[PDB]
Amino acid sequence: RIKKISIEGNIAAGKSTFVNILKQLSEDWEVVPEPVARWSNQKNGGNVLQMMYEKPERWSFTFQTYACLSRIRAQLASLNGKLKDAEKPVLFFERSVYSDRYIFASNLYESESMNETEWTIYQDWHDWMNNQFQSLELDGIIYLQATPETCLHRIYLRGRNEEQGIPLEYLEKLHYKHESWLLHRTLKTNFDYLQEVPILTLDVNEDFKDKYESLVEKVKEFLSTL
Amino acid sequence: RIKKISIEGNIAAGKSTFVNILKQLSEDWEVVPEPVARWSNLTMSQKNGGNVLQMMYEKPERWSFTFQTYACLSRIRAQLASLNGKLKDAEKPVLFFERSVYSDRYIFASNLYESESMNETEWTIYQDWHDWMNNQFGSLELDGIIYLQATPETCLHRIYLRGRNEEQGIPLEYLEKLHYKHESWLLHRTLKTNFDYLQEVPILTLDVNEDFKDKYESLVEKVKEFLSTL
Ligand SMILES: O=c1ccn([C@@H]2O[C@H](COP(=O)(O)OP(=O)(O)O)[C@@H](O)[C@H]2O)c(=O)[nH]1
Ligand SMILES: O=c1ccn([C@@H]2O[C@H](COP(=O)(O)OP(=O)(O)O)[C@@H](O)[C@H]2O)c(=O)[nH]1
Ligand SMILES: Nc1nc2c(ncn2COCCO)c(=O)[nH]1
Ligand SMILES: Nc1nc2c(ncn2COCCO)c(=O)[nH]1
Repeated sequence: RIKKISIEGNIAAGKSTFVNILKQLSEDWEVVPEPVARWSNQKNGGNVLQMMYEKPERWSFTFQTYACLSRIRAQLASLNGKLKDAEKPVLFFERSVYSDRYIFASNLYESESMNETEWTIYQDWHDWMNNQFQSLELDGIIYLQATPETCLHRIYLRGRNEEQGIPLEYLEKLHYKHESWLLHRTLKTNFDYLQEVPILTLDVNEDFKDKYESLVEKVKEFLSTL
Repeated sequence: RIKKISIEGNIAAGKSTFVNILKQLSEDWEVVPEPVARWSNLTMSQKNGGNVLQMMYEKPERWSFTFQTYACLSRIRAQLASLNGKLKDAEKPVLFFERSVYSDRYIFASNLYESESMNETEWTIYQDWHDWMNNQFGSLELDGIIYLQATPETCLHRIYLRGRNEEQGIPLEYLEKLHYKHESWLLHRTLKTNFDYLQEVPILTLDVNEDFKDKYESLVEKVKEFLSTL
């Protein structure tokens, strides 16, 4: 019954900003915040992130596993309780277990922070988790598209250190992974329904926090197409 | 309708012998062997288990979390497939599980945490991964437990007897630790778990010290005695 739409975007692209604004506009509009963000600054979540920063080749499996499990737990609790009640309920997933795997876990394998066996076991469990703990299927995706330069700027326009603004080439790689997944629909996934799911792309390069009506108009009619 | 019964015991107790004896006796009895015994000797599962088995023997404080999480998932999958994917049919259906999600957690994992092969974060993560899942999925709760009790010396003797290498045995001291953990769970019942039907689950304890390959009738009789009380 409850509508489910994940917000996607590269690091610091403006998802939390967008999702916090989106939730304020309707009592029908509810959100599930991303577990990774806020693990920075429960105890298990602080630890893995720091070690993962300190040494990605040791903790990427452990981290990627606990993050996807945290997201699933979170997304069930606001589904099996929160808002509805509501007349036309929509639940905005701040990121998803698809970008958990096909963006972040995948990048870590590709910079050799997980070896082949970590990454196959991860990819196996992923299926088994999504298949057992089913009704998480998205009806739409909203992609907040931005240039890697904008995100580089926005990481700086936030709070750098502790997190820091990493390489621009690291942002380009996640950019091209986001573009290849959401803009071009070429990434092949085990979850067949994804090819048959609507995507709203949003050029978020221009600043929006005090001027976002045009973005919400696009979101409201995208919602109407569902 | 299916009875779910675990076969537990120290390493080289003869769990795998015993379960392979019980499967030959009754049409209503079936076996779910150790996913982890098929990783000693083409299905990425075996490719992955094969690889995480050796890495673990080569570096336990690097690999304990990954091995333990993988073993438990594989066992959960094997229990789910055997169960609602078998013979029923059957008059008095019984499924023996060779070990359980519970030896995985309170024998092996806990032992690895006590030995610094997992840090606090890992052990805590493992535990809420195990807590969450065996409540979400797990049908696999048990109608009973059978306790095959041997001494660590019989166990080390039998480790030697089996095959060794990539499975191996070595320390008599380690077997002693595991042997002690099984008593607290299954014989004194002082080991309190995160599962409260388990403080109260019926437990059959079979002394398997003396070889039972050619003399198993009295043990099988007790099992039968035990099942028809469940
Ligand atoms: O239109 C925008 C969107 C974001 N930001 C800033 O960029 C930083 C990162 O944005 P956010 O946390 O929302 O990014 P996320 O990682 O959640 O996508 C924050 O300081 C925002 O204030 C901005 O100045 N204008
Ligand atoms: O009554 C017995 C039971 C066990 N074995 C041998 O003990 C070894 C270890 O047994 P198993 O692998 O079944 O022990 P498990 O790990 O399954 O408890 C094997 O080589 C068995 O053939 C034996 O000689 N006599
Ligand atoms: N959303 C998300 N972020 C991750 C993951 N792994 C590492 N990060 C880094 O998060 C900080 C930037 O979003 C993951 O699996 N999901
Ligand atoms: N059956 C089983 N064997 C394990 C496990 N972990 C390691 N091994 C292999 O045995 C050596 C440690 O006792 C486990 O969780 N289950």
